[PDB]
Amino acid sequence: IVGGRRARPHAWPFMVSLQLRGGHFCGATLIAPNFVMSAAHCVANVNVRAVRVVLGAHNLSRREPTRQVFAVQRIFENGYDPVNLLNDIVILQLNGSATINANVQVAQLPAQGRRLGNGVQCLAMGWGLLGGIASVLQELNVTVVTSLCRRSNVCTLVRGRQAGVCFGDSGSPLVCNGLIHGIASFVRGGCASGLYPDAFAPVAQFVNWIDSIIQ
Ligand SMILES: *[C@@H]1O[C@H](CO[C@@H]2O[C@@H](C)[C@@H](O)[C@@H](O)[C@@H]2O)[C@@H](O[C@@H]2O[C@H](CO)[C@@H](O)[C@H](O)[C@H]2NC(C)=O)[C@H](O)[C@H]1NC(C)=O
Ligand SMILES: Cc1noc(C)c1-c1cc(C(=O)NCc2ccc(S(C)(=O)=O)cc2)c(=O)n(-c2cccc(Cl)c2)c1C
Ligand SMILES: [Cl-]
Ligand SMILES: [Cl-]
Ligand SMILES: [Cl-]
Repeated sequence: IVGGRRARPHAWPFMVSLQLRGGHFCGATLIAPNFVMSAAHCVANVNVRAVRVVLGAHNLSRREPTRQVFAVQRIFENGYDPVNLLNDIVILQLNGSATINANVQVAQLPAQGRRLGNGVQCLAMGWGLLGGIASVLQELNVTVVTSLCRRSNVCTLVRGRQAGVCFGDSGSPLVCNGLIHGIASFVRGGCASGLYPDAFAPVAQFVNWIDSIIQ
């Protein structure tokens, strides 16, 4: 996240770090005790057997006993298209089930088909590049825009300065009005261009599918 701020510790208890031999590579969102959702591009070409799913994290540089760590048992796909960067969503089934507590909570999702208007105020977040990789979870106020955005995405733009998501924020939730409406998918013009909005997989278009998998 470029131009954001440190989150209060454990402010976003559904926020997940996907890791490979102890190194963050993507965000995800806890959507049931034994499932997270992230971007399909996050696990393209990746050794899924090596992926660790880290719940209840705040500062990745620290040892944090609040953390719970799982392996990925299975992935569920929904028509990811890497050429057009469409349907950029995956569900990762965990090899066990999270202990749900203050620091580890399931996210709330929108209704299937909900579409955000121009002007909706959201929070983006993640441990991605700060302009290297963040140690402390970052959050950022953004505004939904339809200009320079396809109908098949939800896009956001920070007004009046250069700020936005960046590499390693891939897969992270966009929270609007308390609900997870986006999964960070792609940037154009480099991170924080101030020109192209950031694009997210539109979670509300995939809710019936998510529901069918997670119960
Ligand atoms: C910057 O964003 C914060 C947080 O955004 C809200 O909460 C997110 C989780 C998500 O649901 C967003 O869509 C929400 O807009 C805003 O914080 C709110 O601030 C008001 C006072 O302005 C306060 O009444 C609320 O309690 C705050 N909500 C939370 C959860 O902290 C803030 O207003 C945004 N600022 C701007 C200028 O956009
Ligand atoms: C690296 C990498 N490896 O696989 C992919 C996909 C990427 C990739 C490609 C891209 C990418 O290709 N971006 C350029 C781009 C140009 C044009 C269009 S389009 C379909 O609107 O004409 C989409 C994306 C990308 O943005 N990102 C990205 C970077 C920062 C944050 C986030 Cl959430 C994503 C990533 C990670
Ligand atoms: Cl790998
Ligand atoms: Cl709607
Ligand atoms: Cl580009």
